[PDB]
Amino acid sequence: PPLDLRFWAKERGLRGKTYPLVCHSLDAAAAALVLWNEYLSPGLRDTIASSMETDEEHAGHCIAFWAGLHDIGKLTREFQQQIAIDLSAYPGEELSGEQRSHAAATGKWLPFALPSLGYPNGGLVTGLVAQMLGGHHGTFHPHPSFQSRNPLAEFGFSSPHWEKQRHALLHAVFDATGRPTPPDMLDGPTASVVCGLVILADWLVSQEDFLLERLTSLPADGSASALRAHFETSLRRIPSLLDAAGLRPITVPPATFTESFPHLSKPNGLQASLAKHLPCLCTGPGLVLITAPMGEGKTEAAYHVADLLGKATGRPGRFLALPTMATADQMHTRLKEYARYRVEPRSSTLALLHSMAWLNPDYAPAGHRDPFAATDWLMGRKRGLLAPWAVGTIDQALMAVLRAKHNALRLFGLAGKVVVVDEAHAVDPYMQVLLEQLLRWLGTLDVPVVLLSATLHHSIANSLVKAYLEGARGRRWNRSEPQPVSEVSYPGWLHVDARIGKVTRSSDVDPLPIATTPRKPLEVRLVDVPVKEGALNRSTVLAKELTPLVKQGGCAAIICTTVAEAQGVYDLLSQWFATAPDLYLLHSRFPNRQRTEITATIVDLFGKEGAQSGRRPTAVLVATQVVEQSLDLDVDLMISDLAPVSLLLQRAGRCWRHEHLGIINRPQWAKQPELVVLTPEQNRAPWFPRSWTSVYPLALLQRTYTLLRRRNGAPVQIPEDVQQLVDDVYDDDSLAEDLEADMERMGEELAQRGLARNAVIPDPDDAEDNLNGLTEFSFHVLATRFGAGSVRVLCYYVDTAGNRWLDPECTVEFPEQGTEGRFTMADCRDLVARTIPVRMGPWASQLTEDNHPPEAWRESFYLRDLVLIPQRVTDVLPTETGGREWLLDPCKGLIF
DNA sequence: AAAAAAAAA
Ligand SMILES: Nc1ncnc2c1ncn2[C@@H]1O[C@H](COP(=O)(O)OP(=O)(O)O)[C@@H](O)[C@H]1O
Ligand SMILES: [Fe+3]
Ligand SMILES: [Fe+3]
Repeated sequence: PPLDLRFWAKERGLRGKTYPLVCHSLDAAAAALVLWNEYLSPGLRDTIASSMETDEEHAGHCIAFWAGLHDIGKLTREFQQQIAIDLSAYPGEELSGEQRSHAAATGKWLPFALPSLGYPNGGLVTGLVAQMLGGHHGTFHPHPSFQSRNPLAEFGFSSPHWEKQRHALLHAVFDATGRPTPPDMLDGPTASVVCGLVILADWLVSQEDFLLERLTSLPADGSASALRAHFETSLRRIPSLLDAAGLRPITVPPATFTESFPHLSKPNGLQASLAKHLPCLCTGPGLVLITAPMGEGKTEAAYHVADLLGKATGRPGRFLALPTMATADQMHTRLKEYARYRVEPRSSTLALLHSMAWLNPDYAPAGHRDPFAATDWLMGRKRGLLAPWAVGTIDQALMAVLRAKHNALRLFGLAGKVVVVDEAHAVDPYMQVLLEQLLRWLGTLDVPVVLLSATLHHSIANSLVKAYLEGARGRRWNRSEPQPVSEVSYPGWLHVDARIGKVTRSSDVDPLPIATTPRKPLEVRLVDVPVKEGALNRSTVLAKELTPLVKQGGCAAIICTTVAEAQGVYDLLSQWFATAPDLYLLHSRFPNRQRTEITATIVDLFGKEGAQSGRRPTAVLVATQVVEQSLDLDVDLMISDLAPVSLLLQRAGRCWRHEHLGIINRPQWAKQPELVVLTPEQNRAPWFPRSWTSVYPLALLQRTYTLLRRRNGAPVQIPEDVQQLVDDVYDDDSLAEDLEADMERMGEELAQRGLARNAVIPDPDDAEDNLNGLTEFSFHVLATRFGAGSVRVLCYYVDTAGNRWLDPECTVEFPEQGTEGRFTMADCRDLVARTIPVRMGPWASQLTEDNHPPEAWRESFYLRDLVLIPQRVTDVLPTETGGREWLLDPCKGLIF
């Protein structure tokens, strides 16, 4: 029966016109084909065509054929009747009131029409193709279950008339795609990644511009003549669409390490070691774990190893995962220069992928595009990982393995990339489970991985590589099977072949250790300090300790476990200084603009471009664990509250950071690089402040103390002594005298891994014949990090009236509306820059309408969710809101 | 009581 064009697919935005369901259907199939040929990484084409066991060309047309059937579920009454249309020729199929999504209908119709063109009736390939297509709106569904010998009728397709028109369309796209035969195999994971492509296809050809243009040249009628024509047209128009979006590949020439970094005279031990023994190893899918100190060129080493594996795997894409928005920003710059130098583009964007990317001027847009420039299309919402190259927060990749809508899109996203995750030592137990499940899915999808780290506990390292190997190899780990990683070297690198699972430790090919920057050992000195009312009266020990610095000069940092304590020290220091030397305070609770300003002048004093510029003073910094995030600091003395060793040794890396540059003059009192470790005095298991034991688990603080004491003042040889300690704090059980504290720590840790497992998509082998796990969830949006999270507040000022102001000075009004009534992005940036990150608590509950944003604001993404904290000013008082009193000190940051 | 991230077709 010749097909009827009265059935539609798109109505909206077309101004009283309709686009025919076939014209969409063909477009989507046209789109997938081009995507298959010009977007998909070559290696990935291979991976997919492998799974179906057929040539790429055949696999190409299959997928295209499948893309054509995506919106077939629209050819029902429930859907068609949404707008005016004449169905007088189509009696039957009267509304059931199920109100079933067209996508759901596609998955329900396909398993029973498909075999009419050779697919195995009740067969897995058919089962998967239908399920996968039925999920083209970011939600899979269960396989159709039925109790009769006429499932088609059982599922509501009961009319000869209607059933004839679905079949017409089944055959129209079959034909236009040149009748491809059914593949013999198809696995869950492959199918998911294909679903992503199919989704990119539909989206691409759904843009209002592209539609309007096809509305001009609609087909005259439903002939194979007319439909063959329509397809082949859209076919030509699609590679355009790729450019507008910036989805064109960024392929990059092979190169040795020095061809790739010509500005580098003397590559270091790590880079030489990697560049030398790696290419021979890198012969396809694998993972590589570099674990090395800071100031060793891990970055260029990464790009290099990435560059090898990329070529080995037919995968020119890149995702770099960073721990923070900031470091993702910085790296996004570096990787872009790297791109410019390295490639001979301008239709390929190097995306930046985190939640504050819009509010960055130099990324976002405000034909002749600048190379690697962002594109409107890629600027949201679930699209980022579709950028050919991208760097972002690690949180962006972890979303792929969380059970949420459209995760198949992001899985597709990554499947052609070479993924690189920096700072793995940074990932807590909850996150580490998401990472393991991602690794497992990247493993099975033939995507190579580079992991970079500073010291890593062997257990984590093992767990991560095991995860990647599990994914690579099809089956999970035996109880009997030996562990893949029993020891880690710092410095060290390690390679893992997917194909045979062989692991090559760096030491295996070279008995010498990898040369790092030589450096003096670190004096670590434990110091008792009197408790006063369950707190730390540091008043004295600061005297004793800071005195040389006040006389002869230098630079030193005090790191306190909480922000409260952080502020009190700066106060206590301040009084003292009434009676050069400078004083600074850093932590989370500062307005953005202010934090970005402090940090800039803090690194400029204590960092490196200060020392080279001789701007480095003759000075104290107080901070919390912001110091553990990347800050170019070099202090002479460091004093920290006891924290876990890994975090102490982390912290301590700021001691004499740049001694290896000749250009530095340590004051005479500074005999050796030193970290002073404050711990309270006691009176049979070590006690610590409640304040401390709520941020770090109690036992671990014990185990660190216990372990530090055991050394008797001994310095820490760096890096010979480090990894040892990191391993040991968790491994040597004799280090925990409090079995109740050590057991809770374990329970708390089990609790974090547990929530995670609840939160992540299936193992690939659990998903082999069934994709529904990927999107299934019951009883809100799943998190990539454990905890009650954080909210952004913004302080406003009330005079004796009270009128709303944005400064204590009450000259800049509180903008109730914004510069066309609505807010420009630049308005938002102004507002957001004022804001402060504040951890969720009980206070969140007890809010009022005067803590909620005005009504204009609600219409702005970045603004709707701000909480407002009033500040009472008279001719600025602490102000109750939530249940406590908030004062935003300008020198000390937010207080409560 | 740290720090950290986090509308589509
Ligand atoms: N031989 C080298 N290998 C790698 N980086 C080098 C080398 N010589 C100089 N550099 C530069 O010195 C800086 C060292 O920083 P890097 O070690 O990558 O990170 P961090 O300094 O944060 O540990 C980088 O800018 C790198 O570009
Ligand atoms: Fe649809
Ligand atoms: Fe569609």
